[PDB]
Amino acid sequence: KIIVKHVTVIGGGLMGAGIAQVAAATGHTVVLVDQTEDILAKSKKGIEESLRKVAKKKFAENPKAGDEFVEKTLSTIATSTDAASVVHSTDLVVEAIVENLKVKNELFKRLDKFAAEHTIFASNTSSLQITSIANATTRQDRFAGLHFFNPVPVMKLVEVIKTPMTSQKTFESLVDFSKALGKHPVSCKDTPGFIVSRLLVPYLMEAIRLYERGDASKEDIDTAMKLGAGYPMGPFELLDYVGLDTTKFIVDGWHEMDAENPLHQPSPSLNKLVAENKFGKKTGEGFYKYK
Amino acid sequence: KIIVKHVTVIGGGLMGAGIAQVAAATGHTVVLVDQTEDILAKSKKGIEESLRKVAKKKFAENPKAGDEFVEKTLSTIATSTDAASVVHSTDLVVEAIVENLKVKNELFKRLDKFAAEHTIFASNTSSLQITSIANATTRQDRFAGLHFFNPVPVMKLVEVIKTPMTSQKTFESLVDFSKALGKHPVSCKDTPGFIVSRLLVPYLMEAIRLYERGDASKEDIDTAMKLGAGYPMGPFELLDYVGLDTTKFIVDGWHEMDAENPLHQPSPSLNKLVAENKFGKKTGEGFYKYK
Ligand SMILES: CC(=O)CC(=O)SCCNC(=O)CCNC(=O)[C@H](O)C(C)(C)COP(=O)(O)OP(=O)(O)OC[C@H]1O[C@@H](n2cnc3c(N)ncnc32)[C@H](O)[C@@H]1OP(=O)(O)O
Ligand SMILES: CC(=O)CC(=O)SCCNC(=O)CCNC(=O)[C@H](O)C(C)(C)COP(=O)(O)OP(=O)(O)OC[C@H]1O[C@@H](n2cnc3c(N)ncnc32)[C@H](O)[C@@H]1OP(=O)(O)O
Ligand SMILES: NC(=O)c1ccc[n+]([C@@H]2O[C@H](COP(=O)([O-])OP(=O)(O)OC[C@H]3O[C@@H](n4cnc5c(N)ncnc54)[C@H](O)[C@@H]3O)[C@@H](O)[C@H]2O)c1
Ligand SMILES: NC(=O)c1ccc[n+]([C@@H]2O[C@H](COP(=O)([O-])OP(=O)(O)OC[C@H]3O[C@@H](n4cnc5c(N)ncnc54)[C@H](O)[C@@H]3O)[C@@H](O)[C@H]2O)c1
Repeated sequence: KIIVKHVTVIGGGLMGAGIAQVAAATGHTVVLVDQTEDILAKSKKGIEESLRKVAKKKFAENPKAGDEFVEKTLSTIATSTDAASVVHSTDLVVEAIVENLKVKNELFKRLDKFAAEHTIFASNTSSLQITSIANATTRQDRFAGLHFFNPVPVMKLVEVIKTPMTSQKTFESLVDFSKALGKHPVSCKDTPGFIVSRLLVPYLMEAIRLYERGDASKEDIDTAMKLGAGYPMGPFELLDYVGLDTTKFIVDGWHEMDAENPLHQPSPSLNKLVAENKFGKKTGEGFYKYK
Repeated sequence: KIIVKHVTVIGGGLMGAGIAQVAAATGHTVVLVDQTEDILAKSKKGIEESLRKVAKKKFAENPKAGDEFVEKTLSTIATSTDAASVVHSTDLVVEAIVENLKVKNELFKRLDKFAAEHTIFASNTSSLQITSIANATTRQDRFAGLHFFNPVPVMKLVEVIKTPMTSQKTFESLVDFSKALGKHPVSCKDTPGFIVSRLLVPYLMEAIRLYERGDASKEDIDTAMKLGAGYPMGPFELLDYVGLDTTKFIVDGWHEMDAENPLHQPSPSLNKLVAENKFGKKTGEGFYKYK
């Protein structure tokens, strides 16, 4: 029954940075890891811009206590370009790297041999089998799924995924952590896409196909879903927000797992934007352009 | 270009009642039609109850203004059990009856006989091809789709659908009418489900399949979609809200136009609830139980 205090987050992208932010904002020590020192600097800078907003809401009439919160949270976030030299002693490792099974497995097979025994390994994957990633180590009882939602500082949901090997103890800890993070945990079975993604991704593709079919423009499709279904964002806005590259990897993943399923049929327009390095908000341009 | 002023709304259910309510609230002469006098009585009663919730808000600080808004609106709504007696002097007929092609054409074939020459016909259908419905008359140039969203008094979207035969003059009148209702009209191609239904319904079916499979529960699936995607309602809360009968009808229609399509595969759980007459909130029970 380990209490999570020291957290290691691998990947300082859209999800990783946010996870680190929230983890730090709620009094946990965090070590954010990524490829280069430039990347980290960018992630850390992003986490700050995100904290300024969270600032106006918790400390509006208090500018002094405003900076305090921001400085302290950034301070509780250490950075490193070497995972192995950080996970030697950590309470939990939350992986948030490229959506690719092979790459994730290699990373965990490696860290498994460095991290202390009590350490717990968690994948924030959107569409992969926790069991498949977990069986890349010899710590499956301490391996599980811990899925966050973009933007991590806003979305309250966290899907805690147990594999048939995950221990109750591992589970409970991750549950407590989720609540310590001020999030709402929901235990899910280890099925592709879990809940939210299994239902949101297929829907996002369809909206693309409706566009590819020639029946409507992206703008009207977005307007329609927001004013008609009350959705926060149109399906194309959301795609761009989440990242076209990430969406593609998810879909290509499910496609291999079952090519006959017409619901995993990859999109030409999506693949073309990715091949042109237009991943949405990330690169400054996806279906839409951003300044 | 006719200026829609008098509107005959056929169907005093979830949509019709709302369509007549909004039209009334916006200074349009309305006639609400339904099968029996009792049914119309409950409808009118519902619109009144709905009008006050709106009063309590939109006029919270002015009771008189609220009272007058309620009375004045209910006052513009007349009831008749036979639309054929009313259409000869109406500007627009917005049909909002059971989702059934046969039964919709029947109604329109009849009305086409009694309606004034300038009268525009509009179906609020969610899944059927307007061209089909329109071909039961010889008024195709004055026939079109005007799709609203539940609940009508809140949702701002209105899909205005032209068939290849709809006249520009007819289209503009509907757009002007949509705007007069305080809505945001979106011109859509006459294709199954237009925009929103075409994207939303298949998703709702997937949420159902996720459940029948045993992967998760309805409650967690709803929590998951709300907290993770920001949706106003979980899929099951929404199915019950919309009506399981209507939903089932929507899917069966599509399932027959493309039996193999996995998107429109019928649901055992949904069919069984419909058969047991549990259509959702309107019947006091659907996937969930209400008061
Ligand atoms: C295939 C097809 O069939 C096509 C379709 O139409 S698909 C269905 C489309 N509609 C949707 O997807 C529904 C999604 N849900 C929603 O957007 C929202 O939950 C909602 C519009 C129903 C409102 O929910 P809500 O915000 O929680 O309101 P609720 O808490 O229910 O009621 C309180 C407020 O809502 C309003 N309200 C809710 N239902 C209302 C109604 N029937 N009439 C008038 N007002 C209503 C009140 O005026 C009230 O005002 P305040 O905010 O100032 O307090
Ligand atoms: C791929 C997978 O496997 C799983 C995934 O994650 S799927 C994607 C999951 N996420 C969603 O579905 C995205 C849907 N979109 C949303 O829910 C909403 O658009 C949203 C939460 C981003 C808010 O957007 P919005 O409605 O346009 O409002 P916005 O003005 O942008 O923000 C609203 C509030 O949140 C804050 N905010 C938004 N983004 C923020 C961030 N990155 N950090 C901290 N605060 C933020 C704002 O300061 C604002 O606060 P106030 O209202 O008090 O002033
Ligand atoms: N985009 C979303 O909204 C969203 C939400 C939930 C989960 N996910 C999932 O979370 C993961 C994170 O996606 P993301 O949006 O943050 O993508 P991202 O591209 O923004 O972030 C990934 C980060 O991984 C880093 N990285 C790659 N290989 C690495 C390695 N070996 N060691 C350290 N860092 C490495 C990259 O430099 C990058 O900064 C994916 O598996 C995705 O399916 C995405
Ligand atoms: N349920 C929704 O939320 C929703 C949203 C948008 C559009 N729609 C579409 O709008 C239509 C309206 O559905 P609804 O939710 O109001 O259903 P409903 O079951 O609540 O209302 C239907 C009404 O039609 C009446 N009716 C049935 N046959 C009739 C006939 N021959 N002549 C006159 N009246 C008749 C019934 O007495 C009832 O009051 C359907 O075509 C549906 O596809 C439904």
